[PDB]
Amino acid sequence: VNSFSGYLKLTDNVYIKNADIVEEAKKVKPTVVVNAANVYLKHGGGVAGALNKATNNAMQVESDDYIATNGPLKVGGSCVLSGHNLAKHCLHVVGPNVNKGEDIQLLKSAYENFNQHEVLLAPLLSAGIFGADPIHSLRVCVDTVRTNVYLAVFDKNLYDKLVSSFL
Ligand SMILES: Fc1cccc(CSc2ncnc3[nH]cnc23)c1
Repeated sequence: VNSFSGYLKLTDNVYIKNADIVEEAKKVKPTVVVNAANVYLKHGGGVAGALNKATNNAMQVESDDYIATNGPLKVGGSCVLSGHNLAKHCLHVVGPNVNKGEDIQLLKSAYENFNQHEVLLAPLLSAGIFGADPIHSLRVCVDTVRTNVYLAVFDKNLYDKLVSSFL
């Protein structure tokens, strides 16, 4: 039993809700919140810009030190950093950005990072400003993640389409 509330159950392990991931994180304080990161951990917009803003830029400060030490992530890769005031940990996951020409096949590799964590609050990877089809992202999530994932979908219209079209 966990503290996530109001989710529709899609499969044994995947759940979905129309919610703002920032407000959802502030309420649940999950062990892991997933960020829709880029390889430079530059949290300018989309989910990343919103999560970072909610931390009063502390996420960005921590991220800049991480990059200065370790260099950029790989597309499809991840790193674990602090969750600041939102969660215990933030798993920064880089899905392919279609608006940069990146291989959509890397979306499965990106979701594989979720399997290192028993429970996560997450957005749909590569959706939104990353340019991929969210219906496809949900399919890859369900077919790749085996741990318990609670997906927050900000746009109510998109949420209804994802549910109604789910196989
Ligand atoms: F549109 C809104 C309305 C309320 C709050 C936010 C910030 S969080 C966010 N931003 C972008 N994509 C997302 N997918 C899941 N959560 C998010 C955005």
